[PDB]
Amino acid sequence: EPREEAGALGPAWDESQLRSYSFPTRPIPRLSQSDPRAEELIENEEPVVLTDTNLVYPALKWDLEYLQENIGNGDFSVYSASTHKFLYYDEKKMANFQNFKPRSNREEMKFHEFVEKLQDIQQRGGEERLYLQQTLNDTVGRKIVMDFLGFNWNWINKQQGKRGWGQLTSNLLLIGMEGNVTPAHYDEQQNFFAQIKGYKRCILFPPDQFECLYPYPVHHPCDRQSQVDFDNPDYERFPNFQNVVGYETVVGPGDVLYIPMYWWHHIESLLNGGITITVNFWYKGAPTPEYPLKAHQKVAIMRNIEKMLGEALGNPQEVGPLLNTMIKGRYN
Amino acid sequence: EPREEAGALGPAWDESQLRSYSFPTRPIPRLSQSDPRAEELIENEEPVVLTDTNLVYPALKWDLEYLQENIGNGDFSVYSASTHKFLYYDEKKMANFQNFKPRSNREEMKFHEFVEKLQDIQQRGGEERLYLQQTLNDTVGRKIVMDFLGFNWNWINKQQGKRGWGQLTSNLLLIGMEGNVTPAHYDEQQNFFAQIKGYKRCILFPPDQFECLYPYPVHHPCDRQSQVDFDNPDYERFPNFQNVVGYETVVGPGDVLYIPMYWWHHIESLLNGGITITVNFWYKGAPTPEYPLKAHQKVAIMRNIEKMLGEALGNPQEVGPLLNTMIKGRYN
Ligand SMILES: O=C(O)CCC(=O)C(=O)O
Ligand SMILES: O=C(O)CCC(=O)C(=O)O
Ligand SMILES: [Fe+2]
Ligand SMILES: [Fe+2]
Repeated sequence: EPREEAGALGPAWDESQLRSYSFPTRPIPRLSQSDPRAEELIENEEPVVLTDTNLVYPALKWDLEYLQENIGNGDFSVYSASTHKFLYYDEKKMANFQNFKPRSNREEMKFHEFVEKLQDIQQRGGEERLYLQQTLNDTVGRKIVMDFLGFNWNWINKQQGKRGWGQLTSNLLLIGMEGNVTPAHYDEQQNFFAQIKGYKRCILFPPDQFECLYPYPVHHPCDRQSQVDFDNPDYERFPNFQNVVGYETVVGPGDVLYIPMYWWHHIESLLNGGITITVNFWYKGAPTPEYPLKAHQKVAIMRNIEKMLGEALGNPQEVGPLLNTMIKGRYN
Repeated sequence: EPREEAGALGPAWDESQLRSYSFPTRPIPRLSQSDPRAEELIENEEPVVLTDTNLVYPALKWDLEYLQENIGNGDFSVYSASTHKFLYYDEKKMANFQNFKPRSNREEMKFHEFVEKLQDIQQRGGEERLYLQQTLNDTVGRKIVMDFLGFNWNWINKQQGKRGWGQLTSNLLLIGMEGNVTPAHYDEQQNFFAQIKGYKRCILFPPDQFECLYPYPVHHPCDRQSQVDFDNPDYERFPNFQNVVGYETVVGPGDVLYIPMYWWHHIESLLNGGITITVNFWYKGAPTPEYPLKAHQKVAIMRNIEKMLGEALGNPQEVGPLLNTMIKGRYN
């Protein structure tokens, strides 16, 4: 049930802003950072929303105006799409699937250019949608650097330490239009997801739901993304999608979602909620050291078998046929 | 068409002695050892019957009486079976498939004991069948050693040399009753198959017919044997068996069949042809050094993936499910 905003400013959102899907979900716990339960959750690689880390306290004031004035003159990656769905794809892998035709394009531009584009679409009542997604780097301005420095490094570093995680690989800045969706996928890094402006509905599925989510082949540009269209699931190709069960939540300014490595996540900017801003924190996972193996370990194994076959056969497209030959009449 | 025996002793066999199966076959070439064509065949790992190598010239006189008198007092492995089919199984792997119940048993005995058993069955009109299969070793007697030494090492060593093969790992002595069958399987060694007494129908299928022959899982005791019952093929489980095509031949005393590594072979002692004697020569293949990959290389790859998964998951029985999870909805 939607939380009330302090000061009797009313419900932060309502049901009508949520997209409707075919599967049930349970709530992800929202807890204080001081609550031992949060600590058990993270320890065990289960999601949790922290409500009070102050992780990006200084970024709460960010909006387009402030960012345009201060984020520098560096290039920003902007995806454009004709649907609300921004399926991620890896350009490096595009050669090996000539028949893949992306639904969204990436364009490099200056922050002011992005803002202007956002302005033009609004005014022209256009249907185009944009999603800025760009790693924060040295080109940003002084004030931003001040802000960034003002993040609660104290708290997150301890987190990195307690969990034996690896280094911070990056912080992605995501600014998106209301209604935008990042379709379900998994990332090979641990992620603290810091919501700053707007609200994002986050739907997660644990690693052991691999059978239900049908990730594209490792060598395909959509490696790590599910093949199922959540808007119109095709149960013939993907029958187990009828057994999927999610953990969901809505994060707002100030909240931090722990999205544990290998957990599937689907992320949507609320309908009619205005733009959203988020900053994630991606850490390399801890080192691979016991049976029984954990789901994510099995996932690792499967990935590796695909990669090995790819290399050994000399053509990733040969991977499927070999696997089929391997199991039909033998293991299926 | 059956060859005529020298001296107008008539046809060495006839069609009625051949078991009938569902698939077509073509003849394997019979050539003289001096014929360059044989040499191209072996070079290219394709079967050929050599008619004049004199490889086991001294063994041609062997029969049960001579062997009993001279083969020593060592133990001999004897398989017993209630069907004409002697499916091979690897006792080391029996633990991991508690539900496998072998159709034939192995019994260790003295050659004279084997002979006696053969005598008792005959006299008692029994239906039991035996197949002696035992590697030739030091315990054999003087005369046998003389014979063995009299093999055409000159010729076979050159063969080993020309093909860069590895060492002779062994020579199996196979003595079997008329009608006995070794069901189709593949061996990971190069094999010169030297027929000595009786006739054996040999049906071979090249490595690229893997999809048609459905080998048991690598960790199963029947690893390397086809799962299809050639006598009553189950096309629902094994639909591609309807596309299988063999190379066949009948070897007799003096002939040598080159059964190249990874080639499937099915071997049968002619109905009503009396006992058979054969000696094989197994060499480790040459070393693994280019695309496109050869069929047998793909077979190697598949074997290895199965072995790796086995070890990595800690339970071979977990191998199938993982593979199924890997491909369904993804590669199939
Ligand atoms: O917020 C989004 O739209 C995507 C974020 C995401 O997928 C991630 O941080 O892994
Ligand atoms: O002759 C037989 O029955 C079996 C021989 C065989 O399978 C082999 O030498 O690989
Ligand atoms: Fe992600
Ligand atoms: Fe064999």
